[PDB]
Amino acid sequence: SETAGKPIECKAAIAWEAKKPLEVRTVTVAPPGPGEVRVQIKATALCQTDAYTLGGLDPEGRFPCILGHEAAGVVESVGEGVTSVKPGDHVIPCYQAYCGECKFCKHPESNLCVSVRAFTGKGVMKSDGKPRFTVDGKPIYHFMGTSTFSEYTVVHEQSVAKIDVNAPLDKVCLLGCGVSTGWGAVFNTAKVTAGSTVAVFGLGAVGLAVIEAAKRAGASRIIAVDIDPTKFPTAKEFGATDCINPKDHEKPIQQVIVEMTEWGCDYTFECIGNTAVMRAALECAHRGWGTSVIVGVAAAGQEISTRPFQLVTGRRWMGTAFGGYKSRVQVPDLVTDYMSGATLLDKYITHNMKFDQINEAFELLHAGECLRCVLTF
Amino acid sequence: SETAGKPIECKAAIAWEAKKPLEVRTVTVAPPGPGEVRVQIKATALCQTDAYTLGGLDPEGRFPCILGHEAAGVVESVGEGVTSVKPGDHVIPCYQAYCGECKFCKHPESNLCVSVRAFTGKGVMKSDGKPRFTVDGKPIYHFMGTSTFSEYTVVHEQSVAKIDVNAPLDKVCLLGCGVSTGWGAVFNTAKVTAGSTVAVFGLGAVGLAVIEAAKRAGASRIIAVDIDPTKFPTAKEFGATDCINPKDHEKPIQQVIVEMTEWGCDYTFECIGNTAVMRAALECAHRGWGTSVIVGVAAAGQEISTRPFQLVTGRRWMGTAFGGYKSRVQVPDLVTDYMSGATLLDKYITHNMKFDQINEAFELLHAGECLRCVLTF
Ligand SMILES: NC(=O)c1ccc[n+]([C@@H]2O[C@H](COP(=O)([O-])OP(=O)(O)OC[C@H]3O[C@@H](n4cnc5c(N)ncnc54)[C@H](O)[C@@H]3O)[C@@H](O)[C@H]2O)c1
Ligand SMILES: NC(=O)c1ccc[n+]([C@@H]2O[C@H](COP(=O)([O-])OP(=O)(O)OC[C@H]3O[C@@H](n4cnc5c(N)ncnc54)[C@H](O)[C@@H]3O)[C@@H](O)[C@H]2O)c1
Ligand SMILES: [Zn+2]
Ligand SMILES: [Zn+2]
Ligand SMILES: [Zn+2]
Ligand SMILES: [Zn+2]
Repeated sequence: SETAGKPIECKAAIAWEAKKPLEVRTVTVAPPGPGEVRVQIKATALCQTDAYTLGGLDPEGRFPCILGHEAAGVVESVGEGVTSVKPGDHVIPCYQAYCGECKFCKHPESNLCVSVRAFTGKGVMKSDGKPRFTVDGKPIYHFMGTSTFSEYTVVHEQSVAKIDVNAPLDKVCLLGCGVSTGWGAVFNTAKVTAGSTVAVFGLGAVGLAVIEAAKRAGASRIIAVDIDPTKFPTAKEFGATDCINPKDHEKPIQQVIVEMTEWGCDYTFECIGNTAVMRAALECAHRGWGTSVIVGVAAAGQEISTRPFQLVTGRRWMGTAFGGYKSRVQVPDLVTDYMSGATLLDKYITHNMKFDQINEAFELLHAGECLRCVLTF
Repeated sequence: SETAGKPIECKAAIAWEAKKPLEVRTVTVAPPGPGEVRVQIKATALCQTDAYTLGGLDPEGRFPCILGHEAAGVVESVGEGVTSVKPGDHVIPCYQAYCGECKFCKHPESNLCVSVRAFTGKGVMKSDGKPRFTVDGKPIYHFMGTSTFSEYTVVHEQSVAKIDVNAPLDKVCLLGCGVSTGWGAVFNTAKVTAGSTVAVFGLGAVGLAVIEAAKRAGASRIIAVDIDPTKFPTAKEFGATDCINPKDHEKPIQQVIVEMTEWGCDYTFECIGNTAVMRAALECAHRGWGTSVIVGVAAAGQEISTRPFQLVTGRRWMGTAFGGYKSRVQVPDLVTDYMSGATLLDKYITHNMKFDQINEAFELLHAGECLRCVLTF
């Protein structure tokens, strides 16, 4: 390699402080250390988690940072000990890591690895506690263990899923978070049953992923709910048999859904991050056995509430992180399902744009006119 | 039978108004209308559910009425159409019905029959909207579908479980409420796996049934929590391995449990009815997969709260009504298990008194002098 062992200069989008546009300038990326992988991103998408940390909402937010966490790339070099991947391999960097040995990687019903989360959340690396980006000798900090807003990034060995070398990296960059989450929420968390009734709250990428997996699961009725009727026709494509605007009704949205279905829906998914809607989705879960899965991320410190009656009479409140998928073992599986023509992964992307335009991708987001925009360099 | 079709003059305990003593006088019990069943009560027990309504704290309350809902007895006569039982059958009248045909009886995960609840909730019979007790002509209303504080009572067919002729009626009366709830919380709602860790909050009858079942499910560790440490000996007898008093500790009780285990207990049970503890029980359920079952009924107007993060990071909130036991189907199955010699059911009875002393039995309940007090005629 020209590059291996050497630092690397490349074009990144740096966030200097919150609530403020991104600076597409140049960055130096250190060589990878023990148990690390330097990845060359080739495509990367925008997620609402990214705009949320840009808004000063994250308590653990650490500026300056390189945002970005939905991406695919190519291994460029690895540090010492790294036997899982080798330069040339095609990868998806995963904010949710996989160790194989900790308590949660072993339990069949979780994926909340504790391998490296102590450090990715502070923005640094495990080998020496310091980050790996630099701008004029001053450190830039990592976000969510990935930082896919640079041409090259360095990530923990536990965070790289190796994928089929023949998958289009400008499509499966979506499998690195948002779309996987909505899929797993149905398949792993809720385990949606054939013939069930589903109600999804919020028809963004995640929301539509839920609706997709719900059809693939045999849902006999999928109710979609958004305060944006211009999301309905795409939602009916992905499989929604019903579309509801809460503003079109007086009764609270929960009582509305309980009315169309008599008792509620077998499964309800909240893909917004609003605690009022969360409580609402629980309360239109079906009496006696309904499940509500909280998918979205709320403002830190904000609370959800309901009446204990809603659970003493049969509903179940749960959540999901990255759809419950065990990243490294199972993200290669999602690529495989993609490569068998089984998903609608292609329909999720609405805009391909170049990385110099990152800041206008954020304004196309903040207005909800796209679902997902893949950026290439 | 000398009493089929006639009214019966029997001894009973009438709640004339809230917050006064009951009156042990004679009452007139109509014969069973269609689909109804008249039952000679041979033993009956007290619950604090009876006290809370007698105390004037029920919004659903209706006076005068005849409380009592944990009993066992013998069919005296049956109304028109009734084939499931016959005179001489031994029965447990359950406050939770089983009709076999509503959409909750045909579902594996519920026991919340809707066939008669609209009429029992108002102390009447479904067949004509009216009660079946009278004094001097004026009507006395039912309680919970059962009204077991009377030598004879009239109940809905859907409410009558047919049990072994060899069970001692002065022990299985417990199976119509509190013990079943606690057991069913473990076996049906949580399904505690062998080897796992449990915390129980509240060491009354329900909480002890939770411990008992948790030991029998094979739980490696059972943590009992209560602010009255004088319940720790008996809790230990039922299979506990630790005892916590939240007042001994200078941090939130959910921190104590989460520190005694590394990440919380795999299952937690709230057996009090106190929404703050409800949240504590949820927040000390194991990260990633923990399950919290609300078993206690909160004061009306209270609300459970947590941060949505708690659910996203893998905890599941749920609850249970009568242990999710499909009453008429499975209460016979619990009576059979009892007689196999597999349960500690006899150990929940702390006193045996005469029906004339129902009021001293109610003063014992108010002080904790009493797990379950059983009355006979
Ligand atoms: N749990 C996880 O592992 C995980 C992973 C990825 C994303 N997320 C969270 O999922 C949420 C959604 O992800 P996205 O990328 O789909 O967001 P997105 O913003 O594309 O979708 C937002 C949708 O919410 C709708 N909405 C807003 N308020 C509403 C209301 N009151 N009633 C009905 N609809 C309403 C908007 O109209 C819009 O369509 C985000 O909060 C993100 O943080 C969670
Ligand atoms: N879900 C159902 O179908 C069903 C059926 C029957 C009863 N229940 C509910 O179960 C609950 C209890 O049943 P019981 O027979 O155990 O009642 P009980 O009153 O004997 O038990 C009360 C216990 O709670 C403990 N307690 C009170 N505040 C506490 C705190 N802050 N922290 C820790 N411990 C505390 C007391 O010390 C006492 O031991 C009731 O609220 C009742 O509504 C539910
Ligand atoms: Zn995301
Ligand atoms: Zn791990
Ligand atoms: Zn009771
Ligand atoms: Zn029914």
